Amino acid sequence: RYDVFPSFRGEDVRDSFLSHLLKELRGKAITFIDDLSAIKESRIAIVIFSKNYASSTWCLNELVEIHKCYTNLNQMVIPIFFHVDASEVKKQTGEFGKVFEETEKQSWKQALAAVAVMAGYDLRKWPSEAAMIEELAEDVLRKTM
Amino acid sequence: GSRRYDVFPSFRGEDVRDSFLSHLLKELRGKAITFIDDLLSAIKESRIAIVIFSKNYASSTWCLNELVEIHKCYTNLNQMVIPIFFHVDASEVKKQTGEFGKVFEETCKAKSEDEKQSWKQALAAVAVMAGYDLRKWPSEAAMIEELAEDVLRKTMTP
Repeated sequence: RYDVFPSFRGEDVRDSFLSHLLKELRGKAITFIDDLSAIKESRIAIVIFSKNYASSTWCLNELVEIHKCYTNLNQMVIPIFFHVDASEVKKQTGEFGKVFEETEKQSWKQALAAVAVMAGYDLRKWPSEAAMIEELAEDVLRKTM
Repeated sequence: GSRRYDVFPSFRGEDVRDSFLSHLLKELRGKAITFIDDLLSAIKESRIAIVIFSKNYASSTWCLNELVEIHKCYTNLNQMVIPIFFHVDASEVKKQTGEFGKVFEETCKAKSEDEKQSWKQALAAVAVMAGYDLRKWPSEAAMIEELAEDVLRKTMTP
């Protein structure tokens, strides 16, 4: 059905980083969902790890479902690391750890560890949000044909 | 036909060999990542180029010719290039401005305008690629660890 499923905490990214990503995707004719069982129906899951991704249960459970569609459906998963250390996502250490379960639990740690290591986009390695989002759209678009 | 080296380090010794480069190479060794010991013919023989931009990278035509060649292999042989910005800022390398631009400009005075255009194109193309700016990492150690894991994954590419 869909080209992309986005998993993100709205408070961190919806009005800003996400709007730019979705605009670039749209302009490349990438398909997604305009606001949980839709994940199955999506070829690519773009996961936006932000500072408060670890505070939402809907986020984490969305991620577990994304992880299941990786292992069972060969859903491709692209993690974005948005002002968030990727090692802290993988190891639930530091700031991101603290937020993690101030908030089952082991299925979560398994998803975070699994997706954190995949080929992704670390804003800290990129000159700008605009350029990173550009590369991400071309990677999704050639990942979709 | 397999490539002889995982990594080709392109760097300015005077800046980095005794310090930052020795730590990065130890980390690479520790993950069984191969690299040449020190020349442009080796470059095409490497899966990954790590370009360490430092203050005096700009002052060495051997580095800049290395960079032109890395660029050629990036577009022609699908070579992966990782830039590192070691106490230079990326846009100064990308645009040849400020400190870095000044050293670069001093270097070009006795050189082909043509060569110079090559150097500018390589600098601009590599400087915008995703990479490791030390300003954006907690420490050299932390950055080198992330870079080495990155390089290791990239050796899983077919």
